[PDB]
Amino acid sequence: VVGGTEAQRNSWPSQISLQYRSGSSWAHTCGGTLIRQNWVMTAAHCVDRELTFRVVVGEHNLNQNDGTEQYVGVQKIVVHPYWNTDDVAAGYDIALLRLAQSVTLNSYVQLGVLPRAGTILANNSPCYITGWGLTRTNGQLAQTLQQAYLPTVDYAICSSSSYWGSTVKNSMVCAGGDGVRSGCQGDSGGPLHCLVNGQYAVHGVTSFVSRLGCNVTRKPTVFTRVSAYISWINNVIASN
Ligand SMILES: [Ca+2]
Repeated sequence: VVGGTEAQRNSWPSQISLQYRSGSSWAHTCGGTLIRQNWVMTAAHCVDRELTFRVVVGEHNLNQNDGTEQYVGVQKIVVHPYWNTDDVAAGYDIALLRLAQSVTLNSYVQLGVLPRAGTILANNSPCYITGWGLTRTNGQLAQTLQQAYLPTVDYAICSSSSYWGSTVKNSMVCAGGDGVRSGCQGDSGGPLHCLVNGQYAVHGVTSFVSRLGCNVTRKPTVFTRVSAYISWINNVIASN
């Protein structure tokens, strides 16, 4: 997250860190959202590589003992069947991870609430992106979980020529684009939390930013629209 602030440790208890094994250690690669005690929602592109993955819930600082973490292996990966890694613009950037164990819920570890199917946010709706992604274009991962206020940019504006044009689909949510705040590499897969009727829900799964840079004016961060995938999510969980 470029232009973020450090999240309070109990603000976003559904955020997870998706990590891969690298040598004798683990490296953060993506975010995700805990949606069942044994299921995480993330981006398909986060699991393109044939890596050993684990999830950390209750994570705040990637580099220090928080005293709240639960570390759990990924047991099964279900990528959306229409995902194509060389066509992120097509959409379908979503995957579910079944965890090896069911995590224990507490103020640091909660299920993310998803929107009702079909819900589309009005332009300029209030949301926060969260994650440990780079803090500057071509920078480094955050140590502490970051949040940034990224209002939505509706489909009509986001798909206009000076924004994303044809690259954005109605199955996506755009947010931000102010040239200051954005997602960045390592935020992928994590939530866009939007406040509606007094409650935050996870309306987005972070999918992509401009190839030119993270915080580029009129290139809002682009998310998979969770509310387009409610049936898909429910079907996967019911069949697994
Ligand atoms: Ca930690």
